[PDB]
Amino acid sequence: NTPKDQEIKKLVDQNFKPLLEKYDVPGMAVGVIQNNKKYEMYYGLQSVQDKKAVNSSTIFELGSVSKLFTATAGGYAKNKGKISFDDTPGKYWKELKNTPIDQVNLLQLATYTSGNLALQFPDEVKTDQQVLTFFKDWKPKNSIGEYRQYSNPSIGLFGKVVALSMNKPFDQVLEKTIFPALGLKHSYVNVPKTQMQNYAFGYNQENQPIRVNPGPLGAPAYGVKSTLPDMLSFIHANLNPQKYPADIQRAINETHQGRYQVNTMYQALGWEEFSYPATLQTLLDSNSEQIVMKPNKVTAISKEPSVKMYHKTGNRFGTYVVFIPKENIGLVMLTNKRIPNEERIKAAYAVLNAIKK
Repeated sequence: NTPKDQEIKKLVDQNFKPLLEKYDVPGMAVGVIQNNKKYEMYYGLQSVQDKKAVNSSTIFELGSVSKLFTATAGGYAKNKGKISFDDTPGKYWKELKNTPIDQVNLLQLATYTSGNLALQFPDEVKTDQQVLTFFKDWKPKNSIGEYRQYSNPSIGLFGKVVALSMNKPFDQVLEKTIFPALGLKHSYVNVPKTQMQNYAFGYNQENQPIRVNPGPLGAPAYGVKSTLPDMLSFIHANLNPQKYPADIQRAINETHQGRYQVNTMYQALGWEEFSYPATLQTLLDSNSEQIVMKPNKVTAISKEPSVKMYHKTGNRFGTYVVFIPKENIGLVMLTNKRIPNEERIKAAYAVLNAIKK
């Protein structure tokens, strides 16, 4: 292969490969896209029990990186006039009309500022019916819009609303509208029978294979599955939205707009945004316990940074994606085992700082 193929292989071998042994991770796929050329590295096993090696067809669970697709769907719906971000959920989910949650707008749900939604639903909320009841019974706490608390229920409700506004279930929004618009071929909410042989098992902390369908409203928060080639295409779309038809181009661009600031992090739709270059500490701070687990006061912005970069981490979901528009480069890491977020961020930082222009 080319000098570039070899260079990138060396950097990934040096920075990502050692994580497999360190965290006993069965399988990993790492991809780089630079100047619209894709570079794919595969390690280890898609399935331990089957001795099936990870390859370009291997479908991984994206975990929280799923939220980037929910964000894109929301951007799509907004730019087709199907929703306004100033709307409230009861406009679409009619059973929520004239309940307190109908005082929170869609942008606030998408960006985690309702003021009273935690990382997960309560343990007892297990079914679709129960999720609706939960939202009807909800009451505010922190001033709406003022505090960010990273939240699966919050973006789940956003996703449900987006689906309602497009008159189809969320899985169909992604599988029939958004994935095809992005040119993705093996990305799914529900992996079909024909692709099960390619679907990596996830592995818990005891090295046992786990496979569940998402909980109620779970799909918009953590329910997407994809391959490394598809994820590199998704990064390409984020790096070059102008090359795509207007409806999806406008959707992608919508996800890049910072909506508020928490210290050095700007919250966009799905994506976290930073002034570029971001220090390693800035990137690490974005995924600290303080930021991920606790409420933090937001500050309004009048402007985004002049030069930007974006990332998202995907807890058995070892996923990470990052891109830098100015350098026309991005990186994707997929694994089927938990790896601390800080290790993902550090490895990607080393690679992106070292790759030749």
